[PDB]
Amino acid sequence: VPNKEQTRTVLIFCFHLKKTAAESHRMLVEAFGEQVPTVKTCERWFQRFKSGDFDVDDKEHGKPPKRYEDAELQALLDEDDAQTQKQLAEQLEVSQQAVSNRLREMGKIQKVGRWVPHELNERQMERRKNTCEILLSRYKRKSFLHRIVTGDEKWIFFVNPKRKKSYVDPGQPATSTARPNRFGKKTMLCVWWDQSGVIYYELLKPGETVNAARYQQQLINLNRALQRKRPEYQHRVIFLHDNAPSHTARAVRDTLETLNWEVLPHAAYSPDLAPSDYHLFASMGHALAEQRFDSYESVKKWLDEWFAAKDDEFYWRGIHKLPERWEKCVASDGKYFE
Amino acid sequence: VPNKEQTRTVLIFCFHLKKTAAESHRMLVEAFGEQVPTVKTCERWFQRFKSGDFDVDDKEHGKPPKRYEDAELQALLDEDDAQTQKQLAEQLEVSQQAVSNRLREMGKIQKVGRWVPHELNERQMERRKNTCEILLSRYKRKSFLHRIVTGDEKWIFFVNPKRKKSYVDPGQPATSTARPNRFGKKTMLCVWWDQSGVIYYELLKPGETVNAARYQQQLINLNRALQRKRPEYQKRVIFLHDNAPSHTARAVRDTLETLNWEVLPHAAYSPDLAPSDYHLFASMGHALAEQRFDSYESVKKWLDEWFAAKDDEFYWRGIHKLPERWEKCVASDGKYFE
DNA sequence: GGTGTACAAGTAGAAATGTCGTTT
DNA sequence: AAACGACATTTCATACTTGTACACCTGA
DNA sequence: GGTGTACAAGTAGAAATGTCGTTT
DNA sequence: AAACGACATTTCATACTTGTACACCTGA
DNA sequence: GGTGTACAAGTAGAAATGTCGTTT
DNA sequence: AAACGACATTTCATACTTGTACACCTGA
Ligand SMILES: [Mn+2]
Repeated sequence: VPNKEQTRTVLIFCFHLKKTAAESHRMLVEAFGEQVPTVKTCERWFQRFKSGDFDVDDKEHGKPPKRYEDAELQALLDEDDAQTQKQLAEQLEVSQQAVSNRLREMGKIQKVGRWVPHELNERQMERRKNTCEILLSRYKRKSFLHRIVTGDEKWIFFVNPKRKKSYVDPGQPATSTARPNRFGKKTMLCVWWDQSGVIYYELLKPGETVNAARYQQQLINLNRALQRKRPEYQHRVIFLHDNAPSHTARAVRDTLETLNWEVLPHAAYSPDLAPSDYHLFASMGHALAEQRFDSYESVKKWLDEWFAAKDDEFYWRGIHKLPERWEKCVASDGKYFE
Repeated sequence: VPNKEQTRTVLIFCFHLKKTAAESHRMLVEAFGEQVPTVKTCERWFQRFKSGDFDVDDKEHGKPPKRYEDAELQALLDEDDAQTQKQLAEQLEVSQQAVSNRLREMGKIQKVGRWVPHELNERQMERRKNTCEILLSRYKRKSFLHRIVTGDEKWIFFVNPKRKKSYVDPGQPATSTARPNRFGKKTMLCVWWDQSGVIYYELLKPGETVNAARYQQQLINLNRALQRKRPEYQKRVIFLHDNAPSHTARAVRDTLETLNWEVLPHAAYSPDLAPSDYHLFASMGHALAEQRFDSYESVKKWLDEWFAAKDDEFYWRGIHKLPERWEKCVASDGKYFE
């Protein structure tokens, strides 16, 4: 019993025995029986053998012509990056499943885009670009991160749920989780740190506020802590903090200039330029997930142990990111680079 | 110039030509040089050939043993539906990447869990069960949804941006979307409806509260418009609304009383049980995406086009889902059903 | 609810053959 | 007998169709 | 900033097949 | 020469391993 | 975040006397 | 002494009006 590939094989053999198409065909018919290609099909193959080959495959058969070739659909994404298949479909005369396939065929894949801090304003942009521009220049004259003490303030929710993902067979419930309350128990952490470590931090008790007055207390307390912790700030201290309604007030301005600290220029709506946000907290967020301290002091034991178990260089890295981190902001002409 | 399979193909041929084993090797040598398998394999082949040769394949050869039974990685999931490969791997005593593949080798895929309105108390769970049980029971006796009228308030943020997702080559960047302001401008929509459509609705001026006293005023105005829009009730309106502290006041309960409306019992923390929520706003939830509202007059404008644009089918359907919900709520024991 | 995607199955052009009369 | 030349036939990966499964969103 | 999943390339047992001396 | 039978040797789809690239979260 | 209803705990009358007149 | 009426003065007893705390909407 034979096959149309195996058949071709035999004929390669029958050929290499110096045998004619005819005396080859009648072999086949006697070995296998009457259902076996035509003499004409043997003669056919013979001609191909005298050129020489293993015709492992047929050459590609006939096929429908493409209704839209690649470079066309590619030009649609070049217009607008993120349209839906249903929707490039309409522009291409073709169905949806149709579009899915070629997208799969091309190198393409869908990814969920990034969240950006806030909708920036054409001024607000020139304003960032500049600060970045200025600070960066002033950097290269003489590095000053070595001096720089920075700080911010972030909420610590008491329970931090996040949706659980389950490995299950298609069409089954994946493990579901109950919503986090928006108006739930939460403290408020404010921490100041420098390139070496964490200098001093307060944990404002549940339902707590930071007012022009409050901040000064902290500021002065920070310095109190600073004296003994960084033994000898020869080199004047450089203070980087967000333009909160509180920090921006004239009351505090006075309390700052009297400590004589330098305030580093800062841009509105720019947490992506502020070490505490994009590096220190960013770490913490991973570390806080699925966690729930039920007591205010459990938060403190956690914070205390967290900072203590942090590496030393981890902070350095954070702070030292700043320069090229600006070089980026300016390369965007005051955009959010991501 | 053969391989080991074209080799069985020639020996299947030479077999039928009544050539002996050692006979076909002589031919095999002169056709394809001294480059082929040994006599011994021909002999071997030939015994197979004598009683159903049918080499469909090399019959499966050796392999390393498995380390964990498929069904043993399974028992891990029966414990925790939602683990990470790294984490299973560990208990399996084996590599993440290893586990990665037994997951596609078995059926399993990964899906995100539901978010669920509340961590439900042992009691609150049966508070629900009952109320469902209860309503579902009178429904069994005779449908009464024909005269059930319901409402609930819900927020309409002025800007609501969705995170945009995009088709791009691997490692290329997505599209980025500017975060929503946690607390921008928002109007607060109070709406009431029955199986025939929206009865009445008000759109509260941004930052507008709804207090025991203000609610009554609405209720009344609702009823005022009810005798007009539904003259049917001149010839018992079942009111379905949530245990809101505003809707729950001594004053309101006593106001409602002398309107002579029956208030359907409605279990606390049960928004999946109240049509307004799971059906009306849910329809809205979608058609609000990417939308912007420059002024409060647009939101009026936008509300009407929508409300009037939906056919009675849509509403009737929404209310008529109630029984199959209660049916569910009951044999879930009051747990938010899937 | 409402949407978006990708599998599942269908329904349409050259090569590889087949048929048949012609050439050696 | 052997091979060819010029038709018609049959073969099958392809480019698309519709139908629809089912992940995930949506109101809380 | 940290973590989680899949693609890539590499490294470890019985069938297929080989070598040789026996048996007809 | 043809075949076997017994003992040694080569072969390959397998089941894991390192490497990884990369989509995403993370912080406002 | 909003709000409202129950049960505080704290800051606002109607009976206790207290001090006078009296007169005999 | 001994009465007993006016009416200031000093408690005890309810009608207040903030106050704490728990409930239910909900959702960075
Ligand atoms: Mn801040």
